[PDB]
Amino acid sequence: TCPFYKKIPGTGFTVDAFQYGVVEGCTAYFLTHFHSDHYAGLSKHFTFPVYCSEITGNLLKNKLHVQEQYIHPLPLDTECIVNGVKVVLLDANHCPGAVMILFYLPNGTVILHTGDFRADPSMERSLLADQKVHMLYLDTTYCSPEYTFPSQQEVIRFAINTAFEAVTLNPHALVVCGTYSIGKEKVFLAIADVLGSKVGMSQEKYKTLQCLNIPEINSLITTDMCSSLVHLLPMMQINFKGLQSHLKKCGGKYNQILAFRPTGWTHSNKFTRIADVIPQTKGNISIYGIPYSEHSSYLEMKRFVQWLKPQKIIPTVNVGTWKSRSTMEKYFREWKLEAGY
Ligand code: NI
Repeated sequence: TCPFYKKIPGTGFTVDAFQYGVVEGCTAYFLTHFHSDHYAGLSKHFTFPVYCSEITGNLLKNKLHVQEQYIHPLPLDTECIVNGVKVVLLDANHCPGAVMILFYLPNGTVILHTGDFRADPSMERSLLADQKVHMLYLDTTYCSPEYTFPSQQEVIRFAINTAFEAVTLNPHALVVCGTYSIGKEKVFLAIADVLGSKVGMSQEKYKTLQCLNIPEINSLITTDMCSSLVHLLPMMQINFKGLQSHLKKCGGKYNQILAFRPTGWTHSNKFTRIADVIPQTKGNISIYGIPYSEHSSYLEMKRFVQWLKPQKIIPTVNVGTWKSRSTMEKYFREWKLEAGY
């Protein structure tokens, strides 16, 4: 049964609620983004209207085979009427095609559902600037002050400079980047661009990337592994055993691996600056864990909320334990007392 924080009151709508069977009273199912914890339950046998971005709808049709007649893609930043209710989709600054959803209820209440997001000051000049929001359904993934990480731009600077130095020292070094979902494509695209290479990958991953409307993508990626010196592998293979096995398959073209694991936060964040990050090394293999986040840091989240000044907050992440719930509720009250709303 569907939990309350996935239901939009005063509508027939649910958000990211596909694993509960037929939800009683639901006339339209919204999907914020194409990550498995959110789409869990969708398939070619789904027969209710799904509302989403264009990029998400490309993924639903090509990867999950949802039939076209049930996919309802909406343009961003545009007022649309769904089953008698005005909605807007906004860029979530998460993975490709990820949105926040503004619902203008028939009684005058305005609700923002962030989906998954990485809050940014640029959101203060979107269509959110124009009216009051009563209720916020918030991605609380990193809602605690220990969760610090650098900007995406600092992290990409570190990756490009590290890869360019290693390969210029040793033109027979291969770069490998780990992946297990969409998101974080800048990591492997920025490294391949500094090296003058395409990114090489499996047919299944190439298919996924071809759904993402990235400009000039045919110029940047390939299934021809032999022609590429930046390879994408599943995240599970980014370890000394998996990388040794891969290097064997490359037929003596390469004699060293430099590998990247874009994690979110790890506790090595609490002590060390990005500048000071070092790899784990074994022989001719080195592995870097880089803190590339597609979720808000604590400070980014707190700024967004203190700007928006909602009347009520409903967390959508970390909701399963009483300790987590109590921690989050204490920060929400602090924020509100400090800002005065
Ligand atoms: Ni996500």
